[PDB]
Amino acid sequence: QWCQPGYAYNPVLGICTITLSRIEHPGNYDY
Repeated sequence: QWCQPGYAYNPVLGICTITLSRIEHPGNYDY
């Protein structure tokens, strides 16, 4: 299941969903 940036495959829903990292995680995507 290919997922787009800021999203992550969701084997519980059937598609990709926004990851919590997108919310507030400067360290995750500090760049």
